[PDB]
This record gives sequence, structure tokens and C-alpha cells, in this order.
Amino acid sequence: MGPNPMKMYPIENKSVQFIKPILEKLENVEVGEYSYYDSKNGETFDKQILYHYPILNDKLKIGKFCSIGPGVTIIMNGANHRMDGSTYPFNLFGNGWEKHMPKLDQLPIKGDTIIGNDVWIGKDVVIMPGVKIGDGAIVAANSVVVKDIAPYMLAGGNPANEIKQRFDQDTINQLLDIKWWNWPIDIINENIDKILDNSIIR
Amino acid sequence: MGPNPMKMYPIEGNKSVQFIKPILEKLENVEVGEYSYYDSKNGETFDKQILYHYPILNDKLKIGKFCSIGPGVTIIMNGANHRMDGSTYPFNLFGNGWEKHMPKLDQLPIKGDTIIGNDVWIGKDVVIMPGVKIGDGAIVAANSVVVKDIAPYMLAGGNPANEIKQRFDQDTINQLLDIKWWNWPIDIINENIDKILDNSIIR
Amino acid sequence: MGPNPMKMYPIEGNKSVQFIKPILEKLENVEVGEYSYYDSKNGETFDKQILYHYPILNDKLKIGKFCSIGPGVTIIMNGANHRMDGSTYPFNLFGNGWEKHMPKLDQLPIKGDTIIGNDVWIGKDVVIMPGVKIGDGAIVAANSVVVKDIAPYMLAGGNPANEIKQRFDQDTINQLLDIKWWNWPIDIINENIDKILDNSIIR
Repeated sequence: MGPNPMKMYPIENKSVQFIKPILEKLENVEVGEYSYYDSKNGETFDKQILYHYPILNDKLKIGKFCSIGPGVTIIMNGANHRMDGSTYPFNLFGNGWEKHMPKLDQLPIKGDTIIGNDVWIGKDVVIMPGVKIGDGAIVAANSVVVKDIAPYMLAGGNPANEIKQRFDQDTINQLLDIKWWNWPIDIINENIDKILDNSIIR
Repeated sequence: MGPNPMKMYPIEGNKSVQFIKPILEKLENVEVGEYSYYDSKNGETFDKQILYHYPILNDKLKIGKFCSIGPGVTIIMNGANHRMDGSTYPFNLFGNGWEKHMPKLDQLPIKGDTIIGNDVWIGKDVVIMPGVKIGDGAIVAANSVVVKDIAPYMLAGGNPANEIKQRFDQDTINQLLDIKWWNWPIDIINENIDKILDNSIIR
Repeated sequence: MGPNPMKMYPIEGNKSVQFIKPILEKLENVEVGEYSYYDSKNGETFDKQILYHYPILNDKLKIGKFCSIGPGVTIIMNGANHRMDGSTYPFNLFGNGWEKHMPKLDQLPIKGDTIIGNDVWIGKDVVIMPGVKIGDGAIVAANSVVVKDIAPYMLAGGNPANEIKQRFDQDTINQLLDIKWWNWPIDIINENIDKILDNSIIR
């Protein structure tokens, strides 16, 4: 019951895409079932993941049942400049400067980007390198996320700050304990109205 | 004197600049004041800039008179909201049995109408988020993302936008808010534009 | 040794990487240093990214040497300012009699010149607003909207952009600003790039 998570366009609105089957080809990306992208101009969500180079070995992980709005970009580590001195990339220009290519160990590595489960990322958000966004978070439209966001927080702005906890700490801990997104789908299917009103916690 | 406010493209040889009223005229739940203009980024008409505006949610957009709206400004109405009392995942969108989980109107966030006042200047690429009110005479800086209301004759900027300063002293603002020159017939405004432009109109 | 700073496309067959000086040399009231480059978003040349820059307003844009400008960066000069001692509504633009209310140059906000120093990295999709100074060695985070000055060798980010941290301890900063490697003869630069890249140039 419900849609086929392996369909790229599950709604017979071609804007709405399931991201897992699109991004499965991608090295160093892991994406959960049912998470979707609402395309801005028809682009597929793989075009929204920028500067992701296997040699840098940074990973992107997105959980299940995420909602990603149009124009969201995810910036991986590939646009980092060397920063222990001049940021000018002499190496890029050749003509003898190519001898000054940075070693891998001289490039900033800001870490992996990990977006949890049941996360809603609003329109035109930018997620910068090395960010972790906890389960159940909401990131407001047009946010620029540079630091981690805790579970079940509403966050917004540029740079994105935590605005408030969505629910009481206790409800949050219970939701984090039960992880409904990892239930068998036939069990999710029996309980969507309760997942939608938080009465799953009891 | 001046152009006819019902002319969609009032400036001979600059078709970027649109009077919004005659363009927005076709739109349900949108009211827009005379002389307010949009300066198009790439020729798009301003209706394309009003997003997620769905008649079923019954939220209204109101924009006053004599507003200046820069290129790329978007106005986000309540249609982007997710249900929020539990999971934000919109199961219902996907059908195949999930549509039984459609939220009722009263389970969705209702952030309110969007009301932009008179004589407001909204800069390039500003985003106006649902439910916000912006008072008469305000200035919103380019690239702002406005989530909270902005008071009359305030300069605001940032993402999220914050009030930076009052443009004028409170007494002046109070007087401007009393006189409401923007409500005068244009043939009365026409005699007074110089005093409107330098604030001596309160005298 | 090294590339030709007078080529608009210093790498043969690559129209993404652009030297900004040769491109903007034709422009009045712009001064740009050698080797500063733009990394194009979609193949647009950097002159397209300089907005609202009108000779008659007499504001200058200056960019130093060895700057890295990321894709989609825009620089906003003074030509989008509105008159704001009273109504911001630009009656004059619409003619039909209202062109008599054109603001004199000295009635418009003059926010000043925009000056970007040497060895500055401006990240993707930054907006630089009017009248801003950015010091040597600064890094401006992607998506920043820069409304106030940024001191030399500071990391800055946000909208509005704030200083986040000094890149290096003050003694290191002071020495770098003393020696100004970017003003050395290119033959000297070439012999020392490895030291410039690790800051051991100061020792």
C-alpha cells in the first residue's frame, strides 16, 4: 500500500521525484526510501549535489521519509580552497604553476554530510559541507546550513540557527527511541495517522 | 499627470517595469494597489513570483499602492506548509492508498494572510514568507528573507530579516500614518509629489 | 612562468575560468588587479555579474590582485538606490509629466565605492552590496550578503555577513599585510609560491 519507492517519478506531477533510485548510481551517497525532491525547473536531484569528488572520500547520507523542496543544494568538500596560506589556486592555471597542486592532506576536510530521517528541507536551502541534521528536523526555506542541527529542531536563516524544539524533549526522546521510519512498511501503513499526530508515542 | 495605473507596461521602451495591478487582476485572493510596480528580472510577469497560493487554503495576498518591487522578489503563500503536529512527510501526495491521509484544512498550519502596505520598497531577490505583514513606508533590503512582520517606515534586512532602524523620527512616522497621501486622488497627489518626496508634506 | 593575465580565458579551451582584469578593463570606474579570476556558473563572463553600475553616479569598483571569485557572485553598485528622504516611489521613472521629479545626483544615497582587496576569496553566490570594503586575505563564505566592511584576513559569512574569526593570529596577519607578496615582481612570486601557500613566506 502506497507508492513504489523505486520509481523516479512516483506520482503519475513529474516534479516530484524519489531520490533513492536517482542517486543509487552515485559513489559515496546513501539515501533512504520514500525521501523525495520537488523539482524546481525539471532538473533531477543528482544535479543538486555539488562538488562531490570520490577522491576526497567525503560521504553524503540522507535518511528515509525526507521532504526536500525545490532548489535545495548540497555542497560537498570539492570546492574547498587550501587555507593555511593564500587561497589563490595557482595550480589551476598551468603554465608551470601546475607544480603547486595541493596534497589531499592540505585541503580542508569538513566531514561527511548526514541528513537524518523524517527531515523537511525547505525551498532553496543550501547545505554546506560537513553538516549533520538530526531526525525530524525542519530547515526553513532559504536557510544556509553551516552547523549541525539537532533532532526535531526547527532551524532557519543564513547562517541557519536553531529556532526552537518542535515538541517537548520527552516526546522527542520517545520518537527517537521508536524510529517509526525503520518499521516494516506494512506496520507504517497501519499507523500513518498516528505518525502524523505523534500519538505513536502512546 | 503620470501614467495610467491600469497600463500593464507603463514605461515606453522599458518593458521590464510592470504595474502589478493590471497584471495580477486575474488572480483569486490577491488585491493589489495602483501604481505599485515590479521590475522584471527576465521578462517574467509578477504573477509568476507569487508561489504556493492555493484558493482552497483561503489565504489572501494584499499589496498596497505606490510600492516598488525589485527583480526576483518572491511571495510564498501557505501552500508550501507541511503538517507539523507529527511527521512532516506528506504521505497523501503519493496516492496509491495514502491519499486517505490527506490533512484537513484545520490540521495544516495557517500562518495568515500576507499584507504589504503602501509606499513600500522591496529590494532585489527578497523572499516574503507566509503570513507576514509589512507596514506602510517600510524598506526591505535586497536578498532579505522576511519571516516576521515589519513595522511602518522601518528599514529591515537579512535572513531572517530583522528591523535595522526607523527611517524617520516617530513623530514624523505618526504624521505620515495619519495623512496617508497614498489614498489621495492622483490629481491631488500630482500637486504635492515634491513634498511627498522630501517629507514636508506633513507640514 | 605562470599564466598570461591579459587572456580573458587563460586556459585554452576552457571558458569557465576567466581573468577579470582583461574583461573589465574597458569599463569606466572599475579597476581590477592581475590574476584575479572568476569561476563561471554557466559560462557567463564576469562583466554580467556587476550590476547597477552607472558612470553618471560616479561610484568606483576596485578589486585587487590574486582574488578568487566563485560562481554566481554579484556586485551591486549604487544604481539601484532609491531616494529616501521621503517616499521611495520613483515617480520620475514613469514620465507623463512626472519626469520633472527626477532626483538630482545629490538627492540620491551615495553609499560609496566598493573596494575588494588582494588575495580575497569570495565564495559561490555571494552578493556584495554597495559601498563595502573587504580587506586583503579575507574569505567570504558562500551565499553571504555583505552589507558592511570586512577586515583583512577575516573569515566572514551570513546574511548579513558578519566576521566569524580571524584566519591567523594577529602577528601573522600583521606580517602578511606588511610584506604584500601580491605586489612583488612576478618572478619573485614564482620563486616563492610554495611559501605563499603555507604562510612560511613571513619567516
